[PDB]
Amino acid sequence: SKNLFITGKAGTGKSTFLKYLINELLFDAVVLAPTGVAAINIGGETIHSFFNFPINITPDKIPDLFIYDYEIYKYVNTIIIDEISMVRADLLDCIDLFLKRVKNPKLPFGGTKMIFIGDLYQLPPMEYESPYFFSAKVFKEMDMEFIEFETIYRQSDKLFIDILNRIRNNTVTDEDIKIINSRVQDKIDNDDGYIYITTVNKKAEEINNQKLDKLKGKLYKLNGTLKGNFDENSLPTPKNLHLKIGAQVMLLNNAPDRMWVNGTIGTITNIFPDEMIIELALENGNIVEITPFKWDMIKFTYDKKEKKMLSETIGSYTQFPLKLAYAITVHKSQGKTFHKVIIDTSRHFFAPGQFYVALSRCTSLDGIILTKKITKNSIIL
Ligand SMILES: [Mg+2]
Repeated sequence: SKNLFITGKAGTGKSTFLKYLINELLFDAVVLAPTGVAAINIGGETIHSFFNFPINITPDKIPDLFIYDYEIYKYVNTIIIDEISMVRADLLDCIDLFLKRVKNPKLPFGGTKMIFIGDLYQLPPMEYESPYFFSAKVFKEMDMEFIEFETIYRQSDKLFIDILNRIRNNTVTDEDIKIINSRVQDKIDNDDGYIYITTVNKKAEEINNQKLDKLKGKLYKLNGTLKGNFDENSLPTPKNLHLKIGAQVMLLNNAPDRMWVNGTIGTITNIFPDEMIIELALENGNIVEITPFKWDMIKFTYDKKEKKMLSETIGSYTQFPLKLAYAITVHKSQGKTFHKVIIDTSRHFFAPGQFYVALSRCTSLDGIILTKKITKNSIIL
């Protein structure tokens, strides 16, 4: 029974379709994701919580890993892992190794049927050949179906989408190494409307708190409420939300009236905390009214009464779906596009391919700025 890899985009569809899947059709399946935020966005459990993995988990640490509940996995026969590109090679082998301990040890993933959901950009054809998931030892042991389901479109408006797919296979050409330098500015208009892309959370938090500190409006300090058991390492936005008028922010939910999507940029025009309203102006002019938003933290549990897997809500987090959007790391911007992005090379290191993902996060390459030149062998993925 083959497993499945599919290439699906983080739309509202995916999230609710997965709920229908594992509630109305499948009763022996769960939905995992690599980080906490990624897990709450789609209503799943993080891989680490589902397996009670310590934070520094590694394949050799597995044989002697303590197991809280040997029984839950006996009832789990299909595992869906979303945002598969954010899973490390060694982590996927830990999952395989783990399943083999609790489930049938002679088969890959203990015999569990595995479904992987990734992005159009991250795709495949004793020591690891790369940190990316397709370099897991367990890919050797098994065969998969490949569905490029959401391949009928992409996340860029311009015609030279081709350039992204041209440096994919190291075929980045001299003829098209320029224009790629044409975007090398010297940043005369600092910075309005551009989000900086970085590699280190430290320096992204530094640029964010730079811009906020200079804005001369009063400082507002919005406090979200945590109920029950909610991991404070998976807050989509800080519990101490610091904001001012004029702040350049990002939206962290998908509007139901399709007025915005996770990643949309805006500017705060008013803050009214007694009424629990933040007003912001979008890029296309429209002013919106943002009220707080409740995220649910799930833990899968087997209901012995009904003989099906249930998503049991173990906590909640209520805060305004916003965070400072002057800067973000390449990792924390996984499902977002943006329109005005700054990729500084002078600061921030971008190993070729970390640099590619960066480029993969601007609607158009006209809304891009760089610092230094770009050669043909510095794009050798
Ligand atoms: Mg099933």
